[PDB]
Amino acid sequence: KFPRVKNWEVGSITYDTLSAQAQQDGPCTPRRCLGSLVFPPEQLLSQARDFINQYYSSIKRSGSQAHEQRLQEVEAEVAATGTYQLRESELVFGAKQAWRNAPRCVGRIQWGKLQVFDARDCRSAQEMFTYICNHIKYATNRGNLRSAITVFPQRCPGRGDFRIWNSQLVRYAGYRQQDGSVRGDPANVEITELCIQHGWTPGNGRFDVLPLLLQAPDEPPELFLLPPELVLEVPLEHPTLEWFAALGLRWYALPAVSNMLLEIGGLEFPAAPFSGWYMSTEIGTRNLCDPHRYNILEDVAVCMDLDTRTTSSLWKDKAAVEINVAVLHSYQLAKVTIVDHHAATASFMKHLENEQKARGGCPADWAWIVPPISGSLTPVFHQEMVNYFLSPAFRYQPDPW
Amino acid sequence: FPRVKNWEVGSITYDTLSAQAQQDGPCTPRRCLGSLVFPAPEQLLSQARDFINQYYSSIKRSGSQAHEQRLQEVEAEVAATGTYQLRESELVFGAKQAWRNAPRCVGRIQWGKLQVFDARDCRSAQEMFTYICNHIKYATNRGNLRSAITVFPQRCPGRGDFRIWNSQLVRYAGYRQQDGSVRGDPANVEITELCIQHGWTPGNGRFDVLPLLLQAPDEPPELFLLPPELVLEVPLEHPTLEWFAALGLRWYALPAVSNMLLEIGGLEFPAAPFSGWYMSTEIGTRNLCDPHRYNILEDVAVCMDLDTRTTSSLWKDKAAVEINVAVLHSYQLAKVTIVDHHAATASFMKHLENEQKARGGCPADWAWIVPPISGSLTPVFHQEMVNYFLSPAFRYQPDPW
Ligand code: HEM
Ligand code: HEM
Ligand SMILES: N=C(Nc1cccc(CNCCc2ccc(-c3ccccc3)cc2CN)c1)c1cncs1
Ligand SMILES: N=C(Nc1cccc(CNCCc2ccc(-c3ccccc3)cc2CN)c1)c1cncs1
Ligand SMILES: C[C@H](O)[C@H](O)[C@H]1CNc2nc(N)[nH]c(=O)c2N1
Ligand SMILES: C[C@H](O)[C@H](O)[C@H]1CNc2nc(N)[nH]c(=O)c2N1
Ligand SMILES: [Ca+2]
Ligand SMILES: [Ca+2]
Ligand SMILES: [Cl-]
Ligand SMILES: [Cl-]
Ligand SMILES: [Gd]
Ligand SMILES: [Zn+2]
Repeated sequence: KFPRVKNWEVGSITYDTLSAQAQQDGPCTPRRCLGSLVFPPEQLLSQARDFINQYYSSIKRSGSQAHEQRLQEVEAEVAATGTYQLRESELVFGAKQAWRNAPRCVGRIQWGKLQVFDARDCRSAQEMFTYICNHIKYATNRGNLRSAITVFPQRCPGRGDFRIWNSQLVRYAGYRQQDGSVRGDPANVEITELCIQHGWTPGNGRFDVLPLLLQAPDEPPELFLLPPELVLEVPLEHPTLEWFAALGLRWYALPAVSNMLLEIGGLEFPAAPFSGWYMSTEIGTRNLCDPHRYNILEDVAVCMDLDTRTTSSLWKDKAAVEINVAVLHSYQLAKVTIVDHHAATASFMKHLENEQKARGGCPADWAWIVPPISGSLTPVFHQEMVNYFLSPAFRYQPDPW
Repeated sequence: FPRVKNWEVGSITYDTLSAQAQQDGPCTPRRCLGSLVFPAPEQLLSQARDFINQYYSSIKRSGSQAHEQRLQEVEAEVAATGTYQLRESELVFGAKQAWRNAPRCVGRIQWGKLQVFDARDCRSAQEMFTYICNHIKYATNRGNLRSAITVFPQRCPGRGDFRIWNSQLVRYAGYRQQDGSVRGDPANVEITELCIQHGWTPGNGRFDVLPLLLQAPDEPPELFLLPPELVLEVPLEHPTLEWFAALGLRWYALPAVSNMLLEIGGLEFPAAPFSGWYMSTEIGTRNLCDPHRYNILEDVAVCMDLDTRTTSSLWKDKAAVEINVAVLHSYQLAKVTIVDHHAATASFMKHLENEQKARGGCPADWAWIVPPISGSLTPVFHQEMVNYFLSPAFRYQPDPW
């Protein structure tokens, strides 16, 4: 009943006893596995009680007098108002745990180091924009990136929601044509046409930084431009292919995801943007080489004078590696924090070891932990994993439109 | 029915075929175990009936008098004897269906092209060896590789099974060095020590072809030496790195898995070796660069004058790509069939499309279908997959010792 977990490189065996505490059900059944799919009152009280019990257990104040007082407080608040309020310390712990619980995050070695900005007093999109700019400023830190989350007011009944319509704080526009294709990032064609309708006059470049569509409850969203000095970017060059710089490729320093819902003790924060730093394959492999993203692989291979008319020359593999080399080199030259996929998967193995001792396992999504190049060259390829949902959690949520 | 999305193209299918899954997998709504490597006459009759229905469906004669008579014939034989015999045509169809149903096989575009050798009248380990040698001869075909399976007698009560103890017909010895290390292939250390145990004089090279341990019913295994002219091998060289040839690397032409159980209509064939041809990442990435296999990555990188002290030079990725290049170049030079991971995954995408039309789905294990290098450079990375167990099937089975 406790799954056996084997590492095939070393032969080590562990047992995931944590999977028993999985609060929610995932998409798989004994009949069929859907692990590869991207998108798989008294009720509030039971989740709220569960989280408080987690928190006090985690500070060794379990069952003490402060534990019961907080339990009765949430009872009264929910009866009085329909909801309740986290103490600032509970919010901090709950955000760290939602990161710690994210099965698809290879960066969780860092989970204990997260700057939490409490923006639960926010109202209006103008204040929203100020909190976000402070977050971006703090997290970018002149290239020495620091992990941070900003928590905007929770959802509650009768009232609208706070939403960041952009999937990330920094996104490059994507524009379609009468020739059908996209110039810029195809991933952002939708948010680009939304920003246009809500005021923004569009650029025409391959890396036009999008504005922010920030939404206060019930109010339509307001359009905000980001101070260019706030948005650190890294122009991409290669250490030995001197023509690589002339492709005009660039990427931004700060990955800051703004469209996920943070859930803590049954509360729901539809706007809680978090940022850390990049793993280099996210940029060099997925963002630049995916067929449905910038799709630059063949351009680079033509410049490397590779034989592209036969798959078996491995021209795709060679071009991809050099693009990832360029990313690592360009970020290091610019003194912007970045981690290559070998270092990051090595640290995730350590995190698996630490979590086994900390709580008897660790939820992990193999398909997302294994890097998209050089999979089996990294230790996580050889590591069996168990995926399950724990709360607090980061969850997907529907688009505000 | 599970909705299945391709994220490159945006296309969407529903896997209705999964609803027919017979046997249960390892996953539950509470936890996904999809990344784990190793997860009475009445049941026989329902399995036989289903298989007979499958056969008559395949030849577009469902509900025909021949269909009904054959069901009654199977029913009568099971009632009288507790088991039954396949018709030859059913054996051929069942072996092809078992390949078609194998979720971890990326080469299933070929599933209709399989030479089925019927060895169900085999009576001794010596006759086994003759049947195996003819298989290797046929399938190797002096490098123009042809897919084939040889089906030895089914399991039946009151008699031991036929078994091939070796995991493949052609395997390199793995000599347990006394330093706790291994000379040769570490995957084959167990079968190597059983070969010596049974009287084989061992070599000391890194690419010593193992002898076969063949088991006739109720008989200890017997040792048989493969004729050297029957075992086609490919010396490994690199098209532009001339020193690569001096590594002394080799691999064999013919991948012929011999330790899986073939299951058709509830009958079980514990010895049914099958062979096709290699996808190059199997040799170049896993067999040569896995840390727990030949583990040549660092040595090749040093010969390439790469900086092996920092991960961020991507020296592992660069050496791995050249080793895969050497494998593809060397097999092409030797005129031995091989497919690269780009072509194989593209053909697997056509197979998924064929199977969606033909059967409404296709069982597929994403973790095994995505190649171990350049995963997201291949189209299967972006394809959601549904994993489930259909029959006929190739199954893992316990080792005979
Ligand atoms: C600090 C260094 C970090 C690194 C190197 C890192 C790395 C990654 C990577 C490579 C992914 C896969 C993303 C994709 O493929 O689209 C991911 C996913 C994720 N990360 Fe981390 N991350 C870091 C920090 C954080 C932080 C601070 C949080 C939240 C507080 C976080 C929460 C998540 C979540 C929830 C996902 C899942 C997203 C999804 O399911 O789509 N990560 N991370
Ligand atoms: C025709 C060329 C073929 C190619 C290129 C191919 C490719 C592959 C590859 C690359 C794997 C993964 C192996 C590993 O990583 O250990 C695999 C697995 C598998 N193949 Fe194919 N294959 C071919 C033909 C066949 C044939 C003829 C059969 C049987 C009649 C077959 C049945 C299977 C099965 C059952 C597995 C699963 C093995 C396991 O779970 O350990 N394949 N195939
Ligand atoms: N290091 C980081 N990375 C990272 C972590 C979590 C989430 C993300 C962003 N995840 C993108 C998921 C995604 C990718 C492509 C497409 C897409 C859609 C249409 C066409 C083509 C592609 C859609 C989605 C969302 N479904 C990045 C960090 C971000 N914050 C702190 S650390
Ligand atoms: N193209 C082909 N390929 C292929 C298909 C199916 C199975 C295989 C062999 N799969 C080996 C799985 C494996 C890998 C490593 C280790 C191991 C064990 C201990 C130490 C180190 C490694 C053990 C196993 C088997 N459990 C190859 C073909 C084979 N027939 C026709 S086509
Ligand atoms: C279909 C498949 O689940 C999809 O391509 C996944 C696979 N693994 C991934 N892994 C990461 N880290 N990020 C991703 O977006 C994906 N995409
Ligand atoms: C732990 C993990 O399941 C294991 O390393 C798997 C992953 N995917 C694989 N894929 C293939 N084709 N072959 C393998 O042996 C494996 N091994
Ligand atoms: Ca037009
Ligand atoms: Ca008969
Ligand atoms: Cl990104
Ligand atoms: Cl192999
Ligand atoms: Gd040369
Ligand atoms: Zn599953």
